[PDB]
This record gives sequence, structure tokens and C-alpha cells, in this order.
Amino acid sequence: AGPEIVKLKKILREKAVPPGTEVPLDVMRKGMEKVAFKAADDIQVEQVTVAGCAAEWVRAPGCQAGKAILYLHGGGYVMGSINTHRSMVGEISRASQAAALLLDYRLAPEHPFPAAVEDGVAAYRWLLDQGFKPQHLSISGDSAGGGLVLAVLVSARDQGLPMPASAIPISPWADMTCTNDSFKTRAEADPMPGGINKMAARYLNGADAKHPYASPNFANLKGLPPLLIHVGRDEVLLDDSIKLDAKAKADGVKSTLEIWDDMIHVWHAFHPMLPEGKQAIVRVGEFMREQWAA
Repeated sequence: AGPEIVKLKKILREKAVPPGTEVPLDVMRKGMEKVAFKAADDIQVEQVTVAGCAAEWVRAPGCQAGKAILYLHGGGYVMGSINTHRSMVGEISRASQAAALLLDYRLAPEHPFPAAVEDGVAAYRWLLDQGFKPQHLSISGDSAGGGLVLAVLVSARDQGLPMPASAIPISPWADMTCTNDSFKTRAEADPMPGGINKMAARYLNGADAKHPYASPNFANLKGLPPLLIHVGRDEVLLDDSIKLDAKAKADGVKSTLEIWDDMIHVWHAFHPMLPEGKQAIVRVGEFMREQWAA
């Protein structure tokens, strides 16, 4: 275990609010903004509006003409923003040599399920309409956002939309039931959750937690593009990625599950201090480029 992940796990354990104190949503949202990493000075950003949502084109240097990534941020379907993800998305854009469309999709509880999925699908549609070819496209996201990558793909497929060249969910939350064994077995190692149940409750607002667009681990994934699934060994969401990979394989989809030793939830986000975060970002990008060369 690198000295950085040890130092980071310690820092995160010190920061965390104790088991089952209830942090108000607006407090959680402000907290996340306030501690957001600043994107590198060479990331260029352009504000756009897409599907009635704020968005930024986020462009590292080296980006190729005609390529784009639809990026779906994490935050449990209740928090997160363009601002909280711009740093990490800039790096992914760097690694992939493609611009990213970073979407401020609708959040719960103000906009419950399925609003987020409507927004991702419509953004994908908007990309297609702008003239990006599906083979020049990828979709990626982290956490809630990683589940939403999959939900958008299934929904788009159902609506006759063509599939992109790849999708890359990062530590996806693909099952709203939160019944997976790893919530028990990986809980001590995972410094990043009745908290997550409140998030599901707020997003679902009474909807079936097994609805395929909420919980794509229960979805028919037949026809989906090649997948890279990144997940940390030390996270409560491990089984989400493992079962996602199973479902994908069974449904005929090319899937690559990478379980990173010692890593925590969306460890990519800590790329400034974590060499493994930088490495996993580079890997994300190489895979997008592999699939665009195919």
C-alpha cells in the first residue's frame, strides 16, 4: 500500500462525519463545492446549455477533432456539479485526447428519478445531433454517475439510439437496493452509509429500487458497447461493479473489470496526491483510445 493512499485514508477518516450523524443536504452540497479540486491551468472550459441543463465542454490540451465524452458526475444523485468534477474530468480529457461534455443534470430530491436519466439521454441525443458520430463517442461517470452511464445506455438503446464506442463507469452505484455483501465485508476498509440509503430514498421517491434505469444491474444490457469498469478493492460498492461485470458478460457485452488493490471510492478524484488516481485516469483514457481505434 503506497504511502499516499495510507496518508489519504487517514486524512479521510479524520474528515468524516461520525456513523449516522445526519448531515442536512444543503450542508453536504456546500461541503462538496467548497473542497472541490481546482482544474489544471491548461484545461480550457466552455459553458454550453444542453437538454435544458448547464454544461461545460472541458478540453485538456491534445484533444482530437470529432471526439467527445459525455461525462456524468457522481454525488449520489443528490449533489455534485460541473464545479466538483471539472478537475478530474479535465484529466480524463487529457488522458483520452477528447473533449468532455460535463453535464449539470437534474438532482434529487428536487428532481427525482427518472430526471437524471432523461437529462443524460437527451444530452447524448444532443451530441448525436451536433454531428458527433456514435463511433467517435464515449460515456463515462463516477459513483451515482457510473450507474447513470449504464442507465443512459439502456434507455437510449430502448429509444432507438445508436451505441457509442465505449462506456467507462467509475466505482458505479448500479443497484439502489444497497443489499450487496460488500456493504458488510468492505465496510471497515472503506473510509468514504445509512448515508447512501438516504440518497436512494431521495432519488427514488417511491419508485422500484430494481427499476432498470435506476439500478442497471437489473437491466437488460444486450447491445451495449465495450466497458471498462474501475472499482477499488476497499469500497462498499465493490459488489456493484463485480455484479455489473457479470450481467454485462451474460448479456453478450465486452466488459473489463479492474479491481484496484487498496483503492477507495472514485480514487481518480484524488489524482493530485494519489499516483494511483493519476494512473487510473491514464488507463481510462487509453481504453477510450483503444476502442476508438477499433
